[PDB]
Amino acid sequence: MIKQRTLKNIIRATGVGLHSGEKVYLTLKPAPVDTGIVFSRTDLDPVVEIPARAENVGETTMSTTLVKGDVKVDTVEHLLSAMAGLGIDNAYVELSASEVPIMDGSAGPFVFLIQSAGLQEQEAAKKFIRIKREVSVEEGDKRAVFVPFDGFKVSFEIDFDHPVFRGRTQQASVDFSSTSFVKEVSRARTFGFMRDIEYLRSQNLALGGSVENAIVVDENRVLNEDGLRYEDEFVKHKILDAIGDLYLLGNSLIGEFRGFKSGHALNNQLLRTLIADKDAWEVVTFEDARTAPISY
Ligand SMILES: Nc1ccc(C#CC#Cc2ccc(C(=O)N[C@H](C(=O)NO)[C@@H](O)c3ccc(O)cc3)cc2)cc1
Ligand SMILES: [Zn+2]
Ligand SMILES: [Zn+2]
Repeated sequence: MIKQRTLKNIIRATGVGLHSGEKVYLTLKPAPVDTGIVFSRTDLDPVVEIPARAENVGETTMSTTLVKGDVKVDTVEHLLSAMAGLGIDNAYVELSASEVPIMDGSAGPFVFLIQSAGLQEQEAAKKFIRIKREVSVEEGDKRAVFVPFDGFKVSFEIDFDHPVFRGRTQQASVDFSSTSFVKEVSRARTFGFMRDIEYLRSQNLALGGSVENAIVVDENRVLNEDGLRYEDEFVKHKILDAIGDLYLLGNSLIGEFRGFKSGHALNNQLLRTLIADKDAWEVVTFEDARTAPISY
């Protein structure tokens, strides 16, 4: 059977929150079968735990934020993308502050941490959510869709008209049958438009942002001197973001996500909308890994 996966060892890193600029200690720990990913604010007394599930996502302008009462864990999407990409079912994530460290702006550092902790197979069948019927949500010209697919595929299109984006692909469709999440998706850095980052900074936000953790573009050019890690790094980061947000379903997906100018809010709306309709999905396991449309 395809087994559930956790970490072999506890592993740690430090960084700063992108939004808050606050130094934060991060700890990844093994967890028992059927735990899922659970965040813990260990700085608080008592310690507050928030399961990484769609229903616990709050309403914020930027990034995916988990909430329980007045307690938050901000910017969970890149770490969760790495967890999803490596097929980690169960883990505890301890944080000393209200935001996951931004690291280099990609999922790469979290992939590195997870790999370094080691991968531990557990004695229980891994559960998958299979999309049975197409479900969609929209807001203006933004659209997010789950489509049935015998495998795992993430497609995304952005639609920027600014000169800096002219001629760029702005679209990608990744079938993970033949694409490596680690090598071809995980290192895509977050990005922002200079005018928008200026606005955030004027409000004392984006305090942790720097040339070391984000690609900055103005209307006409990429400002980062070194260029891009992938030729289509921008849309690849949107795909990274979607994979992280989708992991709030609590299980790996058998299906396709299609995003059109979508973001964290719409991604979460899609999850809640899918979850509510039991005719549109089912939970499956694989007693024979060879008969599975995916592999970790
Ligand atoms: N010297 C110096 C140099 C640089 C800086 C800086 C900075 C910064 C920044 C920043 C802020 C917010 C985002 C952001 O939310 N990006 C989206 C994202 O990846 N979410 O996970 C992403 O999905 C997104 C969402 C909307 C959009 O229009 C573009 C990208 C990213 C980056 C300060 C000083
Ligand atoms: Zn423009
Ligand atoms: Zn992102």
